[PDB]
Amino acid sequence: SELLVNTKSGKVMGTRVPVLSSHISAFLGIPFAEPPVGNMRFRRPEPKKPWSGVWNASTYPNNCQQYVDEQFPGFSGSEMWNPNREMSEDCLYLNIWVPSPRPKSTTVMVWIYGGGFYSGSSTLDVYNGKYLAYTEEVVLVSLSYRVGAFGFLALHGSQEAPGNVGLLDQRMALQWVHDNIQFFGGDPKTVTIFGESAGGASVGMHILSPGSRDLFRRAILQSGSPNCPWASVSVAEGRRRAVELGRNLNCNLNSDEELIHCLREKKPQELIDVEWNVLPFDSIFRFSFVPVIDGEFFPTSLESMLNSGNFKKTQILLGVNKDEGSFFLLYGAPGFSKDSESKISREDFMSGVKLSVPHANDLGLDAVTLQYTDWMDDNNGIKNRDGLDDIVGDHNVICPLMHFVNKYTKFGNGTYLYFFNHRASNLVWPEWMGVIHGYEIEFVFGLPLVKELNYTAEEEALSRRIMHYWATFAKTGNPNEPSKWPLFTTKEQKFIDLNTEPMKVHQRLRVQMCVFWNQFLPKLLNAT
Amino acid sequence: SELLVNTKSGKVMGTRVPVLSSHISAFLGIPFAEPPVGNMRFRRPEPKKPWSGVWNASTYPNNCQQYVDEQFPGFSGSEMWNPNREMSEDCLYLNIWVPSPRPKSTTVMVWIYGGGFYSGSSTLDVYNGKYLAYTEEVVLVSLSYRVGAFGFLALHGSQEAPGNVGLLDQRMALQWVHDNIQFFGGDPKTVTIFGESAGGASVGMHILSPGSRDLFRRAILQSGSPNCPWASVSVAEGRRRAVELGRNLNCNLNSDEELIHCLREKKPQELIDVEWNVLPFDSIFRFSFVPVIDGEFFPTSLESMLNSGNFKKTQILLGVNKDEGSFFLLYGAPGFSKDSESKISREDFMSGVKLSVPHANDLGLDAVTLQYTDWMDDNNGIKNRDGLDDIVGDHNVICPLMHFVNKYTKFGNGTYLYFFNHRASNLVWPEWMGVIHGYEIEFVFGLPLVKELNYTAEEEALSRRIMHYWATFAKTGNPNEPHSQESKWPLFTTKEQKFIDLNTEPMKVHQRLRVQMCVFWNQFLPKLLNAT
Ligand SMILES: *[C@@H]1O[C@H](CO)[C@@H](O)[C@H](O)[C@H]1NC(C)=O
Ligand SMILES: *[C@@H]1O[C@H](CO)[C@@H](O)[C@H](O)[C@H]1NC(C)=O
Ligand SMILES: *[C@@H]1O[C@H](CO)[C@@H](O)[C@H](O)[C@H]1NC(C)=O
Ligand SMILES: *[C@@H]1O[C@H](CO)[C@@H](O)[C@H](O)[C@H]1NC(C)=O
Ligand SMILES: *[C@](C)(O)CCC[N+](C)(C)C
Ligand SMILES: *[C@](C)(O)CCC[N+](C)(C)C
Ligand SMILES: CC(=O)CCC[N+](C)(C)C
Ligand SMILES: CC(=O)CCC[N+](C)(C)C
Ligand SMILES: [Cl-]
Ligand SMILES: [Cl-]
Ligand SMILES: [Cl-]
Ligand SMILES: [Cl-]
Repeated sequence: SELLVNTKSGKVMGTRVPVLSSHISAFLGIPFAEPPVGNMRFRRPEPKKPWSGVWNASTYPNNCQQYVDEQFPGFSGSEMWNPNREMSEDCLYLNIWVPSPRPKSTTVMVWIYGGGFYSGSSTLDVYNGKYLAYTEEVVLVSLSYRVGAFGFLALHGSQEAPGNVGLLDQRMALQWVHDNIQFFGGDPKTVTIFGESAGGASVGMHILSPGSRDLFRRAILQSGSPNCPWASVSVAEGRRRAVELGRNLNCNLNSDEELIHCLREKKPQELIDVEWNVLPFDSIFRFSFVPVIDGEFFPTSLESMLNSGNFKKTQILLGVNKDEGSFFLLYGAPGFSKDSESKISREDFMSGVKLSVPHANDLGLDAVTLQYTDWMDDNNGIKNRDGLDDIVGDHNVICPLMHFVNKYTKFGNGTYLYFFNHRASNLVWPEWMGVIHGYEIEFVFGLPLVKELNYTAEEEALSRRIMHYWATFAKTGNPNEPSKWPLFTTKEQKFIDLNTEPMKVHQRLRVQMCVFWNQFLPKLLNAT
Repeated sequence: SELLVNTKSGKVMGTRVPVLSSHISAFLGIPFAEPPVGNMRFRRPEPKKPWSGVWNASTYPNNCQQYVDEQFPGFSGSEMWNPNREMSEDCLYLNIWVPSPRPKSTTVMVWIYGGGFYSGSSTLDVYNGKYLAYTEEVVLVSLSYRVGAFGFLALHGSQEAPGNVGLLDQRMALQWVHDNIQFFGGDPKTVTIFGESAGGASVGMHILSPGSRDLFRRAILQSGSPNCPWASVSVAEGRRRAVELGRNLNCNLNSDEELIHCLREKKPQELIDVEWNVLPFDSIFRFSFVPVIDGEFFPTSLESMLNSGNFKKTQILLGVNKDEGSFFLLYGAPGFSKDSESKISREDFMSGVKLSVPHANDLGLDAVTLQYTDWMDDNNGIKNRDGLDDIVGDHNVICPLMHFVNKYTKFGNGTYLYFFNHRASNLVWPEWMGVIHGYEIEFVFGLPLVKELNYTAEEEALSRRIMHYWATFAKTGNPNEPHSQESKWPLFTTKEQKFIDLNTEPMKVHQRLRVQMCVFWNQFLPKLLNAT
């Protein structure tokens, strides 16, 4: 049947789904690994053992155990990111949307959710893959992976909790696509992995990791890169946090086995409740359990790998949004509120930069401050707000990504950069937040194409050209079909704006600030 | 007889000089100290001892021994600053212009020339005081002082070459004005001291030094302040340079006595020839022999003195010109030329910053570079040229002056700040140099009032209001004339920090003169350089 597919691990029965007055095939909750429960917690994923009979792939799977945001109960702005189904450690599944009739050897796109490595689900409404698969006629896959301690507790040396298992889960899902996508009409030789935030950082890390390189063809990174300051920690820092987690839960800390056995006896919510207690400083845009530079998944430091060109050489398409920092300021910085313009006093501004650059010394903080303060009008609350907004976005997303784009381009086979700066007309967040981190996703997934969501006609057209840029890129390595999106080159360094107005080409995206963040500040903190 | 005056040191005979269809009395070349020659070299000045008969004061005196600029032979733009009289170690004299008929007890203004403490003359044509004294009816005095090694060689400890003697020469001329100016019609209780560049730093130094404070009423500083990076050195650096001068002349360096004795046997031109070799690094806007923080003329560090209010509290009027650094870039920075647009390559831009901030470590250099570089267009020759111009101007003159003004105002009794940004219609220097360091002086001294000089009608008016501002300030401590119709020059307050532009257009009030860059130079950079 069109809905009955035999994979290498067993049979799966999909379901016919409606989409824009038509239909496509959907296979939800297909297991790609053995449930990482009990003694398998913190351990590398194990391939899913074959099963007899037909697997019911008609409904979404459980979401992985994670911290749940309850800042604004009932508010769709924050809740659209929360797990929309039962949470469970048995959460390693993937979803597939296939156009009907089933194509032959068509392009495949694999989505990797973000969420700072401490959260995220493959089942969110905004990640619904039916519109993109249909409109662009590609086989769209969305995977899952352990987040939080469950996926990144790192005790280098141990094989029970080596760290990076969340990334290894992602790899096993890609390995599964490599071996079974052909049975759903997909071409395993033309797979594009794409993700946002932590998902973008993940895509980037797979580009770097030798063990992942052969599992995909091209990549798309949205508002995230492997070198982001929050995306990874050293084995030493990973160990300290892991040990501090045990301490918080009164664990025997005599050895790794004792520490691990203790942590494995605790219930999921017990770990999550103290998850944030292991951070070394008071800060924002910083997460407890993230990937570790182990010398295994990551041969050597990310920078040395980027300078030597030790990574997959292919085509990449990446970009950022206009206001990457607002979301995190709102949750952890004084003076910010969801129900006000949020004019930031000078005192709160100071507090904010400290929170934004926890690792910096006083001289470093003075540098950031001077770099972002207009001394002809320092008591302007709006400028202090926008300034803090830029500080968080530039340091955590934009500049780290530009550093990545410039390094990759020297060895890559084609780079396409974008600057998404369109403010959705039906946004539920306040205006001061601007073009928020993660809100280009709804456009990438074609949400504007559904009338009921009340988007403007201009936004629908915008979403359509964005999906076509992504799809066309996925299948050829060029977002343009034979206004052309120019190729980012080391010399001209061009990029385009992504909004409802006719395309505009620019050069050197926020080069001034990024010179500060990528060269001066690092040098300053190293010398002092 | 207007021209015949008897001072505490003897009689003097002035001369009647014409001025704008009228006339005034001029007393030129009056001695105020003993010739600091022979064994006097490097030593503190000594009061001129009484003389008999009438001293002929109808001609300008000699200029002090100094380096002479021969970069552009025949070029007026540079030569107008060179000595226009014979040089000699016997140069401690002063000139005086007195309105005619002789006033009874009027306002006095004393001019202190600049020149980096290594040059300068009281006799230059641009300092001719007849126009100002005549138009504003004030008694105008022009003093002189030893420059270069002769006036600032410092070997702390010794009493033969203690340092700051050039500053002491200035003080002695002030002591003379205090004791004798009343005989020329001026009020010794109402003396304003004003100077440009090094002259400006000097005025600021007298405001600070306890030994100078009671010798004047108010002060005007033009493009210069005591805290400028080039205006002084530590006793240690002073000794280093002093010893380095001897080494450059095969002098016996076994002791101060022998070192000094050796340097005193040398001809003037001999010291001058190697003057520049004693500098720490290759640089621009840096001079070999300047005032030293000795603990005597200067009780403690200039900064601690400014923070504690340890200085004369009165009214001050100061400011800067739009393009303070162009003059120095032209002379010592690669890529600059008098006969070209001077578009600076990135390579030369880098070299210039190294030159402009010679005391900075690699980190400090990157900081400066980043602060003045538009990374969206880094190869723009013009932006690179102007960027260097701003770097040199902000670091050496503007920001140090803003630091001074903000600290002084916390204790002062009245601050007036200006921003001179008028490019004279008859400038001989190239367009890229803009409003040059020192070119506000011609307006201050009324040169625009003489037709043959070809200044525009609007420049004459500008000169007249500037002279009136200076004089009125000298007389009352406020450049504004009460209940007058003209726009008012507002006071500079720690809170509003107001200042006016000084040009041919109607007055404009602004606030926080170059705060952005000055916060960088006065707060951030020092912290960075202090780190390690
Ligand atoms: C698969 O599961 C869905 C939801 O639980 C159920 O409606 C459906 O009948 C199941 N498949 C069959 C027909 O066995
Ligand atoms: C990609 O590689 C091919 C051959 O390997 C080369 O012909 C092409 O120019 C490259 N494209 C870019 C823009 O690097
Ligand atoms: C003073 O010097 C001037 C200039 O040389 C001269 O004209 C005048 O006669 C001199 N006075 C006397 C009598 O010495
Ligand atoms: C200057 O001092 C006098 C006398 O104490 C005082 O009345 C006046 O307000 C002061 N003016 C300023 C501007 O400080
Ligand atoms: C990124 C750090 O992974 C943050 C992603 C945040 N959401 C809210 C868009 C999921
Ligand atoms: C100041 C450093 O003393 C420079 C004065 C230079 N002139 C050319 C205006 C005399
Ligand atoms: C955007 C987020 O929900 C940040 C996480 C908030 N806590 C630190 C309070 C858990
Ligand atoms: C500011 C000056 O004109 C510098 C004097 C010239 N040398 C350094 C070459 C002697
Ligand atoms: Cl629908
Ligand atoms: Cl639920
Ligand atoms: Cl290239
Ligand atoms: Cl300042």
